[PDB]
Amino acid sequence: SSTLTPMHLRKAKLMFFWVRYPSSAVLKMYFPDIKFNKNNTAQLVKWFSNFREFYYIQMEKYARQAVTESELYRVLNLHYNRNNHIEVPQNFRFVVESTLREFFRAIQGGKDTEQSWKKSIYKIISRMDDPVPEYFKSPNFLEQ
DNA sequence: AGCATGCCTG
DNA sequence: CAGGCATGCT
Repeated sequence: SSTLTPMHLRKAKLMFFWVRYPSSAVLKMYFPDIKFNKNNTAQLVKWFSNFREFYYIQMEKYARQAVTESELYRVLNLHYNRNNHIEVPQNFRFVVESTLREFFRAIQGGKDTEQSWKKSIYKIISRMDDPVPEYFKSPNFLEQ
């Protein structure tokens, strides 16, 4: 297969539970069924850029509504795991907290007025990827 | 140019 | 999510 099928995406979204900034080097490894090339690679990578934005958009929101002043998972889980195909790995539940803690810190400190202030947060989150489970390489995984 | 990042759009 | 565009390095 040379093209990313709609399952490849359903799959990619799941991986996001373990990795926010996967290296293209690693992405390939988890898609042995795909013969990459400038395009599909660019595309797969774009997917994650997209997964990240939605994610941070959600983080900054919850963080802000909180400052002023859970089910937020329904949101995140709906977005990346629509049919609850797998169980949300605990690491993810911690990455989330880490992320929310950072935004809350930044916002509450008004340090959110500076341009590209989210950047700091990003560098921090980028070191939190975890190794994506081995069975994600399994041809049989894509099925189910 | 030719491929990668990133922001931001619809 | 895919398109566009501005950008930065080669």
